[PDB]
Amino acid sequence: EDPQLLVRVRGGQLRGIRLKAPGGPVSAFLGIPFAEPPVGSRRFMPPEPKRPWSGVLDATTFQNVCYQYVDTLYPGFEGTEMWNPNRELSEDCLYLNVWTPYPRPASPTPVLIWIYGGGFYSGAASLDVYDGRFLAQVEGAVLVSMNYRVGTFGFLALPGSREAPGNVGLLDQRLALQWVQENIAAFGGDPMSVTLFGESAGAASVGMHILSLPSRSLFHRAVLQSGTPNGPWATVSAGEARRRATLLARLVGCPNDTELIACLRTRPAQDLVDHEWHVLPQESIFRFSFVPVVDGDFLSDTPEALINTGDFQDLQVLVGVVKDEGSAFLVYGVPGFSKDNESLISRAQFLAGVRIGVPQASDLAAEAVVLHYTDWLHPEDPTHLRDAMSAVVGDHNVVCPVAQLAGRLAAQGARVYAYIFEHRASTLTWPLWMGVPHGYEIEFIFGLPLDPSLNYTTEERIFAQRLMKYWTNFARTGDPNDPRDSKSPQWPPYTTAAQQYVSLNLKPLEVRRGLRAQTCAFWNRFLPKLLSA
Amino acid sequence: EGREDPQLLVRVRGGQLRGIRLKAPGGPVSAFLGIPFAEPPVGSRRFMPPEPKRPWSGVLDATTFQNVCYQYVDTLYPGFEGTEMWNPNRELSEDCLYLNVWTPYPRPASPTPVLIWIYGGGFYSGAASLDVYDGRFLAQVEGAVLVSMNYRVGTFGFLALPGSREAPGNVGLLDQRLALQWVQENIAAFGGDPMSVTLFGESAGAASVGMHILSLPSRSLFHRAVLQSGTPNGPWATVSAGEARRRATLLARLVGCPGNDTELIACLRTRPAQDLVDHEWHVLPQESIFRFSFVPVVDGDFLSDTPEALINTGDFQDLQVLVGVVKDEGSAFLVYGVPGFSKDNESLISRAQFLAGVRIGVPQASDLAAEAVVLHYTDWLHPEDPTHLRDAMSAVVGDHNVVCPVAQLAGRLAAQGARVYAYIFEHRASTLTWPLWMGVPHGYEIEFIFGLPLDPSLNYTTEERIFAQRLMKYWTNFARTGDPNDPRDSKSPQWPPYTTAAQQYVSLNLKPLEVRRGLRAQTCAFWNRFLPKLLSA
Ligand SMILES: Nc1ccc2c(c1)c(-c1ccccc1)[n+](CCCCCCc1cn(CCNc3c4c(nc5ccccc35)CCCC4)nn1)c1cc(N)ccc21
Ligand SMILES: Nc1ccc2c(c1)c(-c1ccccc1)[n+](CCCCCCc1cn(CCNc3c4c(nc5ccccc35)CCCC4)nn1)c1cc(N)ccc21
Repeated sequence: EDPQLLVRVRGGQLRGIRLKAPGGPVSAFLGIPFAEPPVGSRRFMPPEPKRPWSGVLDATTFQNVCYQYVDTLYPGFEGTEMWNPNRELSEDCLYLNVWTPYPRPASPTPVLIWIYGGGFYSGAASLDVYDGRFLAQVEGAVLVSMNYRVGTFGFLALPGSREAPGNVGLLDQRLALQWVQENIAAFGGDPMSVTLFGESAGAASVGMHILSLPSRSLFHRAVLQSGTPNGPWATVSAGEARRRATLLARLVGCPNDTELIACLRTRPAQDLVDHEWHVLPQESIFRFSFVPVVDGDFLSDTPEALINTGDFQDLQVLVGVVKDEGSAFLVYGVPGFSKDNESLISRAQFLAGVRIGVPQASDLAAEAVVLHYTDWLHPEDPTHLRDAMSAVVGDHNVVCPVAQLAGRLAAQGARVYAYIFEHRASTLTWPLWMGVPHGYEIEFIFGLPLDPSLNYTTEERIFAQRLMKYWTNFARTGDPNDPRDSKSPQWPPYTTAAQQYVSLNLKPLEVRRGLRAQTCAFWNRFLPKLLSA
Repeated sequence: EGREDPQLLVRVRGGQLRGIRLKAPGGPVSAFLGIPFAEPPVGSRRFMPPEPKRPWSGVLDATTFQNVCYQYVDTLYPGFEGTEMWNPNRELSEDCLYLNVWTPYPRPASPTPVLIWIYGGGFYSGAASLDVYDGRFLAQVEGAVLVSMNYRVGTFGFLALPGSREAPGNVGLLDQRLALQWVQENIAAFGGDPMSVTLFGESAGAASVGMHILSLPSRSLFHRAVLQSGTPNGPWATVSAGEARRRATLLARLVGCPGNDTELIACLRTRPAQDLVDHEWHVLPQESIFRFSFVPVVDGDFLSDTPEALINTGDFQDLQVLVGVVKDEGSAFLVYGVPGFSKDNESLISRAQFLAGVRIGVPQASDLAAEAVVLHYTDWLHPEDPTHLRDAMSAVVGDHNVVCPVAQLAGRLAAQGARVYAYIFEHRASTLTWPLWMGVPHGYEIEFIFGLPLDPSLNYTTEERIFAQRLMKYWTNFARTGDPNDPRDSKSPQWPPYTTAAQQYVSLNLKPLEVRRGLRAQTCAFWNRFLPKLLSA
């Protein structure tokens, strides 16, 4: 029995497993319960802390993935399957995983806590792209990820009710955060040095933790990759959630809130997932049925209100986007798009595609979008029309909300660093026209190209190393710059005056100004005034 | 008759004229200045359509420019060449309907292509006698017959009670048409070809050329057209019948005229010319720049529908147009109403002065539209930078009034069978007295088209002299053939037609012709396609 793989946490003894990383061994503790399984009468309810256990809990293995929709658009295809559950689905899924160096760190080590994306309807901390072994081995980081409930199970809300208050998936994350505070020292983590990081919905989740006071004493720094609490998709109003929850009930035979919720709780999990999409108010892409709600509790006002009025002086934030935020979403509903062909679209297809990417837009607002995104020298050119449709979706959903947050945090005293990620993986299975799609930086940050068997290029393995350094340096210090590297160029902070950001690609850091400033002026300043009237 | 130059005696429908041998650098030219083409539109004829000049006995002396039509005289900068050069340089009179003819000397043995100039000045000012409109150079160097007319401006030209007998509107355009009919009947006496007549004009002159293109009775009087920095469509060149009624009535009220149209017009008639000029500007509905009180009216007669509708549905297969703009259409308008702007300092404005400037530059915008304008013109990297704000103000005014209205004239005419040629003029005169920040202001290419730099005593650079010769060649090549390109000249780069598919136009500067694509395509899609729709809802 290996003494390095035996840990005593607050609720009992754990046994981890030594994993092999290319440069040496790592200690992994997989599938640690941090909450009472949210099953039966606990469905839709806030999580409760996990009861103590006897003897030694087996923590050598990933545990169930929270019950969620499984993608079937391209069955067998790697570009989609890599996001699909890789363990058994179950409502019994409140488990976290910890990777540490081997042997366990000698002194307290910065902790990085990963929160997965998946539109708040999917994701798992067990996916191959979130593998913590590389960051633990190379940078000596303690890396943590938690499963948290998604779709109806994490976010179905009848706001104001006791038994479905909304946001329980965010409370799952928060409980994992407290678990880290209480237990990470046992693993050689420094609970005084926790950095959240996340992508897509995970990034929005990180942002929500920023904007919720009870979460604020559970971390120091945050990294938001391709997502934000503000923006069109990450939240819904109380009114809208009540509507969706009510409508879902109606669609599954149910039936006051109590009666309604009790009958929802009698329903098989797959019955809820079956009808999950039918509650969206409009035909759309980049919209999700069950997402955090503005409840006046976890979130005391809209993310927009909270970012305009917050005090962020104590905060360090790393934010960024990938080069092609919207391209991969187009094949999930926009007529004319497929991964299997070059998706050259007509102008008609372009206006039509816009009403789906900007579901809330009036005829005028949509016209405004089309006019601002048309290339007036070749208005009919099908490659630009395709690329523009992709940029409409990316800008509206990710880039401009990010610019807005970077914002914003900078204006209210936060230290902010921003990037755009422009390297396309040589191993990528989506077609070339999609460029560098939403989600495709993650493998680089986690250090997957260091696994010689995945055959990334040599250049990409160097690049992954640089990225792991920025992230862990940032975790360590709140500054992504290498504090011993006296040869340039430096990653400067994002400020509202200079709006400086960096491109992460194969070439050395390039400093740029304005994160599509002109385009985001439209989306953040003009579009809202236009929908108003 | 017989002691004077036998080569300066010509007869026209109205009688005998004596003109004058003028000196140009290359040699002599014949000029016939001050030829009456209409009965003086004075007295009971104020606001009425012009009546054809009645024949005279004896030899009319045609050796000097004649009266300028009654108009506002600029005073913002006394003694300053930049404003004075546009001010009247003969006496102000309602009796002002005269035209001018420059021909080679001796007059051409064979019928020569005719160029007809129509001056600009917002429809409230202008004169065919200004130094910058001097025909001698085109006449001498290009062998051109150049004709230019006075037409009535301000109230006298454009004050209208639409539907009435006594003030039908558009009479200043009718003055211009009467001069065109005069060229048809008489220009052969000077050795001009009435079957080869080109109109050309800048600013309001260009809009006038455009109205002639759009008005059927005018279409038989000329044969191509050149519009410099002006269009008949756009926010300033016309007014609805309703709005013209409103302005006439308000001005009537401001000069103490009180209720049908006959009394009202009779009382206006009545008023001293100077009193009308004194109150002209007071009828504008909002605080504004690039708006003028009395302009062509959509009467359902001269203009059968709005210019916008006429260019969308007209057939233009037989038409050849040269159109274009200068680099800085709006800059010189800013000193005439936008707080913060002056000719005597750098005009570095604040962000507040910009939002305030937009409401004046786009007087018709709701709050929403003005916000769109600001958003589209702010540089979001440096949103408070006073140089950019200054230059954006200029661009807003220039884009909205000239560049983008030109941009469709070109597009619509080309979509509908015209042969169109397009230019942006980018050379700043070395002699210019406006400040540097104003760049190449509205009106400042005319000088070069007319060949003024060929006058050695004017202090233009040698390259400017070559430059003017080129432009003159382009313009007269176009008059001559409908094609600015030199047929003979294999070497020199070619000026392609403007098409909807390729949107080609040329830079006119000291460098050889460079072909560019899309005339502010991205920005003009805002003003011509989006702004209107925003202004509805
Ligand atoms: N006929 C039906 C019935 C039910 C559902 C349907 C369709 C669909 C659907 C399938 C194909 C086309 C349109 C719609 N859907 C799917 C719509 C979801 C579309 C989002 C897919 C997407 C695409 N991307 C960008 C590229 N990278 C990723 C992904 C995926 N996940 C992630 C997660 C994190 C980061 C990146 C990433 C998953 C899919 C592929 C690419 N992110 N997310 C359902 C979903 C439900 N929750 C419930 C029911 C149904
Ligand atoms: N207090 C008063 C009283 C009466 C009038 C006043 C002001 C003004 C005014 C003057 C200064 C500032 C604001 C308003 N105005 C306004 C006149 C100013 C508007 C036009 C100025 C302008 C500026 N540009 C651009 C530069 N190039 C030119 C010009 C001018 N003319 C031309 C004509 C053709 C081509 C070019 C060109 C004239 C002046 C300066 C430059 N063109 N025109 C009046 C007008 C009237 N018809 C009657 C009365 C009054």
